[PDB]
Amino acid sequence: RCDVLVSADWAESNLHAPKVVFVEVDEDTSAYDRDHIAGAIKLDWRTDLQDPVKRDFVDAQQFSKLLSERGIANEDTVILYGGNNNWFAAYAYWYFKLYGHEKVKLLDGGRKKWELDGRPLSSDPVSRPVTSYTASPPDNTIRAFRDEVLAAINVKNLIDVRSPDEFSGKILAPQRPGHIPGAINVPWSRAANEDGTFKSDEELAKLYADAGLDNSKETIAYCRIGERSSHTWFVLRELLGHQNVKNYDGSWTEYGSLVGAPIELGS
Repeated sequence: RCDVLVSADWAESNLHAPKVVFVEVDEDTSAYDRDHIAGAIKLDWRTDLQDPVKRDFVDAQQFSKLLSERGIANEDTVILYGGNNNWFAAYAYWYFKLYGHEKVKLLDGGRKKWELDGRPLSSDPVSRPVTSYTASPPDNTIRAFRDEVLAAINVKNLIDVRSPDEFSGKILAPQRPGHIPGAINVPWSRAANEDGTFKSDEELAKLYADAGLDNSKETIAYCRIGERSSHTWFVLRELLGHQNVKNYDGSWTEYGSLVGAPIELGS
């Protein structure tokens, strides 16, 4: 598990280790601007990682430019962590894998566990000398687009990670309500302990088996905009080792607005 996940003790021991860089990823940088893990830098999920105009996230060259400017190199081990339940740090992890970054890990429990453990935080500014990062083209075996999602109904597992009432169609969002036909509902938070850390392999395999994950089928996870489904994608692909898992980043805001798209109601 050390290949994709590191503990808070490991992280605290390796703050200033050679070729290791901590990256805080949240909705805003406002939490990071307050305080952060010593020497960590920041990526703004909204203004750094999304296209400013199109509904997408940055492409290869924009991702390369961003990392180059933040002083991240190809051969760095990247350690991702965040508040809001590590949701955005898992999303960035997914972006890092998409663009072919090999050494990257989630900090287990993210900011929540760091602060529960009472670990030190730095109020100091951080600058890293700019590097030359070069991303690989996207590995779309880990991403799903609308057309393949439509084609995956009754072919692949579809893990809806929204609230039980969004799934059944009782509530639209916080466009059409309901869920993708044949989807199973596993709210993202079932995969997580109170301290923010991921549950064990035993706990997770049972969670998804009970819910009806079919091991004869490949898998797609979805949310509203793919944020909490990143976190589920991480559990399924990186923790449990399922070899064929995609994040449908379009998710319900796209799917629920598609004309003519099949929708199913009820739990």
